[PDB]
Amino acid sequence: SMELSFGARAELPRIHPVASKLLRLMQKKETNLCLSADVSLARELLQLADALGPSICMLKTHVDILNDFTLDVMKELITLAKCHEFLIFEDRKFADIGNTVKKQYEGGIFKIASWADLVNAHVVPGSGVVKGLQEVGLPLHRGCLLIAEMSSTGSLATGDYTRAAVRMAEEHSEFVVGFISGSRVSMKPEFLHLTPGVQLEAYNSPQEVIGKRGSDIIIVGRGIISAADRLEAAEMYRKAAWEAYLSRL
Amino acid sequence: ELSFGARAELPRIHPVASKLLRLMQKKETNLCLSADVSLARELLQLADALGPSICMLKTHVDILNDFTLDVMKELITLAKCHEFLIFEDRKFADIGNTVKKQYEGGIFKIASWADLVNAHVVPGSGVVKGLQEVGLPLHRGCLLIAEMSSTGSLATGDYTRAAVRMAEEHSEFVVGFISGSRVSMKPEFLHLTPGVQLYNSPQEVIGKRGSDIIIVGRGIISAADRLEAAEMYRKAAWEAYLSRL
Repeated sequence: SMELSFGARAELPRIHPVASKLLRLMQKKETNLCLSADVSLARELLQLADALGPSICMLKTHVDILNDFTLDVMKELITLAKCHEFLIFEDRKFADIGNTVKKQYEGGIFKIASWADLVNAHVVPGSGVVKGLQEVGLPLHRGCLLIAEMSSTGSLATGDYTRAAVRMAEEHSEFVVGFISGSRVSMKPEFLHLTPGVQLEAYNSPQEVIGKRGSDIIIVGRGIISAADRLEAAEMYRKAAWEAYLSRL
Repeated sequence: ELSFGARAELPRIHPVASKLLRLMQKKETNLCLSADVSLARELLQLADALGPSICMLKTHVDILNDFTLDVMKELITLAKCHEFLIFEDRKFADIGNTVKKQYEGGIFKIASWADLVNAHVVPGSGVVKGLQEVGLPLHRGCLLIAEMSSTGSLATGDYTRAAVRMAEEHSEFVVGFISGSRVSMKPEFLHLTPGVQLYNSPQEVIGKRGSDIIIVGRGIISAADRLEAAEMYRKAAWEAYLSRL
């Protein structure tokens, strides 16, 4: 008779465990916010995670720009994720053949699969990209997001491409938990939709993204603003996005 | 139809492409080694032993369990001595400040040692635009992924045409394509073809379908005698090339 809450979706029979965990945290903390940690140093990453952890459901990392990466830094981040209750999403945009991405996900110096709840992939190589990641991620109970649409000028992720991304997700629903897209690309409530939003400040508003287009999670930049202003902004943004979610219910 | 040496002297040739084409002619090689190993020692041994047989060494730095930047500085010394380009097969796909930092910074410092990198076109020209801000001052080049070798690849039809257009629009930085066949008729662009072995034979790829450089991994890397294998592939690819002049 109506739209499903995040909590209701977390109980669906075919829900992915990582999706369910995420949905329950969103419901509990009343947050739709995925914070982008686009920083170059471990101190910046950990301090941002500590300060803004309470306001977010997810922290999006790029470990390959972290100048002083170590696995110990990642362990500290995981502790913050557990203490403040958010998932870690490594925005690596895996985009190679299956045999290569398997090693890039499990191996090298980053050991991404050992700490990242979620990673994402481009679907251009075909389903082998998902298959390779799944080989590593499934035994570790990880999830994956597929990039189905993009807001950038000249994006080729439209039409049949977007439909192909959705088909891939369905073919690998033991591992793929959702999409990064500008709007809903599937009616199946087990899939999460993450969508870019306007950055924090002291068509991309939470009201349009979450309220009108029905995305689940808004991806927000940290803003070029003070820490005091950032903390205040994060809470105002969280409330606005949450209210938008409630309005659609 | 045009020789590599002649293409090296074209007016609109990119300096990196010219450098590559001249060493290809000097060494009679159009072979790119896919150095798919997880240990720094294995990477350097392959580069030393097989450097003389190849025009290019293709790396995945993010698969090395024991990466350090000193490893890549030693790789540069081998590249300079044995005369080959270093191609980091990173398949960049982000845009803006992120892709710039992924190319220049973090632990890998890719732009400091890779002559060539590659980029996807799916996000639009933002990937190339970001990379170019870093790479152009450093006299680097880029390859665009126009087709892929994998089952279910979506890099077909209009996608492939978009890649070619993007290359033409960024010819100050883009020197060619990863593709299964010739996709541009402009001789200033190089074509590199993945998954070559023994349709994926050197003679088909280079001899009939018009690609320039074969990328070979397992056929050399897992061979009982790697140097013998490398020369075998080099000779096959080079003869395929001469066959079409």
